[PDB]
Amino acid sequence: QEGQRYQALKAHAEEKLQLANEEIAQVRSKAQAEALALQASLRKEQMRIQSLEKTVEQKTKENEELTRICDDLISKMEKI
Amino acid sequence: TQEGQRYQALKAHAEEKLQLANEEIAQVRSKAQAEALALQASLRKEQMRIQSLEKTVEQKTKENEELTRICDDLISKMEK
Repeated sequence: QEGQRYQALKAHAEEKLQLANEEIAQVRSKAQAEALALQASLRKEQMRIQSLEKTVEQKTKENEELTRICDDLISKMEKI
Repeated sequence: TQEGQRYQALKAHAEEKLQLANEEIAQVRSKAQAEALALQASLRKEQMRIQSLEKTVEQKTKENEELTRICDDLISKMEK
């Protein structure tokens, strides 16, 4: 019959489709996972960036303050 | 035959469904890898700027170290 051909093929077509849907789920999942991982690593790096920038601002402040204090000391020693 | 028309329409439905599934898979992998490599580019950028900032931090740490040192010297001379 044509019934025969069509069914015998129907089994296999069905298998291929279910396989395809499993892989759809796989790839959706994996994609979200990578998105999360990468966004996290990223904003953590940005966090270290702003941290280091502030450590720099503060190092700078520390050296104008050191200069202020020792130059004040020196100025006062000169008026003795 | 018309039974052939029916089986043609049926099979067309099965393989169009399959086509759409594989298209979904393709789309997801495409989008995912695209965004992934953009984000990894960004990560790269940030890690190298981090390295630079670390350099500046060490540099200023040393400078302040020196200023502090010689100030402490002047002081210690003026103590006794």
